[PDB]
Amino acid sequence: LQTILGGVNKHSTSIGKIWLTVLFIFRIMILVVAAKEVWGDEQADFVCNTLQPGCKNVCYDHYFPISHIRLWALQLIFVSTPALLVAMHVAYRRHEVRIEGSLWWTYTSSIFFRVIFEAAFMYVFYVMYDGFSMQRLVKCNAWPCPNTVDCFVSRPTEKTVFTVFMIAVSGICILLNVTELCYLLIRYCSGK
Amino acid sequence: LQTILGGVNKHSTSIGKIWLTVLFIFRIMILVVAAKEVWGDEQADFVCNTLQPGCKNVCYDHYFPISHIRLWALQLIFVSTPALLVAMHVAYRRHVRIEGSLWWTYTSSIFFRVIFEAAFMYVFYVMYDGFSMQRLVKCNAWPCPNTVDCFVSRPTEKTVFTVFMIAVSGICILLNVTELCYLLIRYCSG
Amino acid sequence: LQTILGGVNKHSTSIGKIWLTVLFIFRIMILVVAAKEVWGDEQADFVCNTLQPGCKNVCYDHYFPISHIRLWALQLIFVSTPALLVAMHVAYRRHEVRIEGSLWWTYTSSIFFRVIFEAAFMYVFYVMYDGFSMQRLVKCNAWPCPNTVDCFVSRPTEKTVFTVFMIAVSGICILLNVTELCYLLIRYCSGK
Amino acid sequence: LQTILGGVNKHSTSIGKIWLTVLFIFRIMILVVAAKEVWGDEQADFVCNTLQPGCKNVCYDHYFPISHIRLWALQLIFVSTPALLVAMHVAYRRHEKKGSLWWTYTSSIFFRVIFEAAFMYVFYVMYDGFSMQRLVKCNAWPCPNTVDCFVSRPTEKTVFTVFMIAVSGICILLNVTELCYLLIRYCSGK
Amino acid sequence: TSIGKIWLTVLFIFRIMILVVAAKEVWGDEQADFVCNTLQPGCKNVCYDHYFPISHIRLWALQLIFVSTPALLVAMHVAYRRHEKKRKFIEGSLWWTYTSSIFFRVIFEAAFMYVFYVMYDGFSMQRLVKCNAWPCPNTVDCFVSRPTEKTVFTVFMIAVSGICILLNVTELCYLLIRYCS
Amino acid sequence: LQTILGGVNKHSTSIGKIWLTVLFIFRIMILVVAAKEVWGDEQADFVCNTLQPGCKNVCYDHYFPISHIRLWALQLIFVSTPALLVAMHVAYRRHERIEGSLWWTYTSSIFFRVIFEAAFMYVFYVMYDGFSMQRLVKCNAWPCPNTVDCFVSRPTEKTVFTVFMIAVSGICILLNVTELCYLLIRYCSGK
Repeated sequence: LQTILGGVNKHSTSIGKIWLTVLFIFRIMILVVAAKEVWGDEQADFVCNTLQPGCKNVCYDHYFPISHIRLWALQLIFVSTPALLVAMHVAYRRHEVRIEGSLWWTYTSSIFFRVIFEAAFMYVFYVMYDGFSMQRLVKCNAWPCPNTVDCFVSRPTEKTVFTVFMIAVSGICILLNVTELCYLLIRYCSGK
Repeated sequence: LQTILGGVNKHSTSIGKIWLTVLFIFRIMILVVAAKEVWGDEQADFVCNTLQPGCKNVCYDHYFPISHIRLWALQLIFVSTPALLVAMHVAYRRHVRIEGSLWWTYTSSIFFRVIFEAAFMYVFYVMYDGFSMQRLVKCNAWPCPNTVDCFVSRPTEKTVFTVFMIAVSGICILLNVTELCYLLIRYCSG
Repeated sequence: LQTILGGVNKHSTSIGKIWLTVLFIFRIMILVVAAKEVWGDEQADFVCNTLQPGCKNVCYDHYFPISHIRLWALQLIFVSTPALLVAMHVAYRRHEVRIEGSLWWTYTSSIFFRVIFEAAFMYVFYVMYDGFSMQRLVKCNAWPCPNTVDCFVSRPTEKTVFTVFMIAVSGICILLNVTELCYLLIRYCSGK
Repeated sequence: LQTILGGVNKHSTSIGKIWLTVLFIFRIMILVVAAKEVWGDEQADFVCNTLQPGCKNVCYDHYFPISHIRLWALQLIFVSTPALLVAMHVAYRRHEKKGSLWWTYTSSIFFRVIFEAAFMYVFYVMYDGFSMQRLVKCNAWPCPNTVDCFVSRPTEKTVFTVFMIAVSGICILLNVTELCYLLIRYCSGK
Repeated sequence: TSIGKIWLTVLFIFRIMILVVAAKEVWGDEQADFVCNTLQPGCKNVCYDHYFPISHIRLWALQLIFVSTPALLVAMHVAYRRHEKKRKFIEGSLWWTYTSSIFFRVIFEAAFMYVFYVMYDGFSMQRLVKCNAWPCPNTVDCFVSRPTEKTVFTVFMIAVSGICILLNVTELCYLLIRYCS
Repeated sequence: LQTILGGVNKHSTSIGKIWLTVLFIFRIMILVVAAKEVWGDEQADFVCNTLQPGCKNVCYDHYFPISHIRLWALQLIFVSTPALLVAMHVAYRRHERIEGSLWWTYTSSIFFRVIFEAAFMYVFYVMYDGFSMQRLVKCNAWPCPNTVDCFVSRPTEKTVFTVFMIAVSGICILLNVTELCYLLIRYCSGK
């Protein structure tokens, strides 16, 4: 683990070291050591005021098609890949940190992909969960529930706090990446 | 784990680097980090509208003869085996260019991976009549009286991860197929 | 773990190594060895005297918007971040423990940030939980609970003991950090 | 992990290295990462159609005197012991100096065949075959007359049982092959 | 000797191996599925406590810890004497220590083996336990979880423990044969 | 882990290595491999003969204000702290027999270990009125009506492990005290 952090650390620019702390210290550690157990009882303590068998199963599924923690884990995997794909290609090309030559296209594309992956996952969070605040009460009318059934979410306030934290840090990583693009564009295209 | 990956990563060709990345970061990490706890309550939260004792047991067993995550773990072990068999056999002969007797092993090893990957993709489709999980399963196996209604836990999340794994597996098939294109053009056309 | 502790402790001053012992041995170890499993049944054995569905969910959420251990985990991440940020920037300059030059500004700011983070989290603990004692009984009247219902907290006394222990150690870490600022401000501002 | 596997790998014959992969990657991995959790709810989800207290306890105990995964773990420990003994004895033999190897190596292979066959035999006799039934009928005290009990995940347990039995049979053939190679050179080679 | 290191350490690793990867999960549900035919609150708590004052696996864990110490105490005494002599520079004494540690291991192995027999009046676990401790009214029938699997692992641990007694005794008599001769 | 164990093992006196083996193999290993699973169901299997909601919660809290394993975990951290702090203070001077300035720190570290062990042993006695756990506790705290009967989980096993930890701690106190005599007899002879 130290080698992986050190290996990525030694092959990054000035801001590329700041970006690595924001990813490991906050996105990963908070997801692992603080937020994973907040969502542990997400369906166990989902409570619906009904006597209909199977009503709770389909109402929880309707309102949480994918868990927040599963969405964040997918985002972290998608974002860490370009940062390490450029390293694996570097080892291959070297076998056969300033930016020059062919590495310029790979590094710039990797920065571009992370911005796209960041914004896409942030947009999925907003659209799917119609905001970043979790409600105490959800009203569900999917079959087999009769009419509209009241259901109550487990730990809505604590999940809102961690949702705001994850979204805000993701926005910071967006700003740090578009800034790095500006520096590369100034040095290369505006440098001419 | 880091040492094991380093051995496989070093002894690979140009495409084999991309294939190794797709295998570890996607097949393994999603299965371990994100998919494993989705299937945690597959039978605990399986709910059947009945009063018949034992009806839930036979009904869950009918519609899920093997879990999705258990089927994916078997696929990973079978796919990862030819890669490590090549390394073990190569180290034995010592006691990346492809030439000599190692050519027959490498070409065969990739061929097995396509067979294993497509076979497990076929079993997924046949056993689960598609890649989309349903909310409701109807059930008439003994001792369930007539047809009973049963409800699946987290069907939408399970579909999302199923679609992801099938799509990534399809990518791995194409990468292995293109290897046989760059190996037969070197041999048959040369 | 040994390398990370070995890396941080080497690049530290006299008191700054005492501060590392109070952080690792007491804040981290108490949190993960003892305190974490004290809070494991926090909502499972939250008991409310009522027959209203969903009333337990909203009353627990009202009185524990975020768990104590989750608050402490976030505090430890924030407090330890400036120390590691200094280490990462130090390697940046060397590839490009007396305090001199421009390293003075980074070290002094890192100490200042840690005091602010420590006091902020200590302030949030007091405001959110109206003191450092956990009560046996909470009275809750949030919807959909009818009138006011009686709810009972799990292990309030053990949680009070660990809450006092964490606050006291955090206050000690504040005192050590303030002392270090006094030493540095003697050299520079009092020197003039 | 890497060191223990690496140590046993370096001191082995041509076939014996094929035996190492078929033991670790398949016996241990399927047992650890796929099969152990399948048996996790074996008694929790065991359901008996009765109102008699204590009837579920004795019926499960009657039909599962020892769990499949516990039986496989014991077999893996016993099968891997002769290889462990050889390495420990070989290190001691080197220290004493600071033919004989042939006798220990042949005997270790012999014990592995006996241990594999004995455990495979116990699986057959104890569970009257390799297929798990959905319904067991139990009349042990204190169950009144005969009660119906339902097994948890019988189909998934059958799939893994068939898998471990088949891999074990392959191991027996590999050890027999190595046993014949040594016999032909020494006894028939006179 | 050959039995002194190879056989004794392998049997020790075997006992640890059984305890962790096999035995621990067998006892994980000992009180959860302890079932008593009664309606008396607290009756199940005191009946389980009466018949299982300490769990089998917890007793085995104490055995393996106590059996390990005489060897470890020998190493500390041996290493300290060598280093202290080496630093000062900058057999006969060991023999009375080595034979003592072997003697202690026999004593510990037999003492724990005897405790197993007396505490559980045998090595076979029963399906049914009859309990009459307060507050249970009259005698209450209670049912043990997985008694057959627990008997199989008990036999495995006892038999391996008894072999270690014979191996330790064999080495002890071997030294005392030479010492007298 | 071997670095931590090796570090303390290397820098210790003749008796200081005996105290080290009785702390790891017995205090730590038994707390980790045997004791923590004994206390796992301490409140889940705590049973009270009542129909009053919340009565079980306050009765368990009254009679077990802090768990035995949590009290032991705190004691181990406090007892092991001075032994480590010697190394950190020693390594500080090294990169910048007992004699010199080390004599005052080592003697003080021994002194704190005895005080911490005695304080925690005293807390165990005062808080839990002896070292034997009872099967039945009578509780009358609000909201329990009158006095209710509550039954502890695994009281005999907990008593067995409680006796073992107290006995080993008393052995540790004697070992620390005997090292307080070897150091003091040398200076007393000098006086």
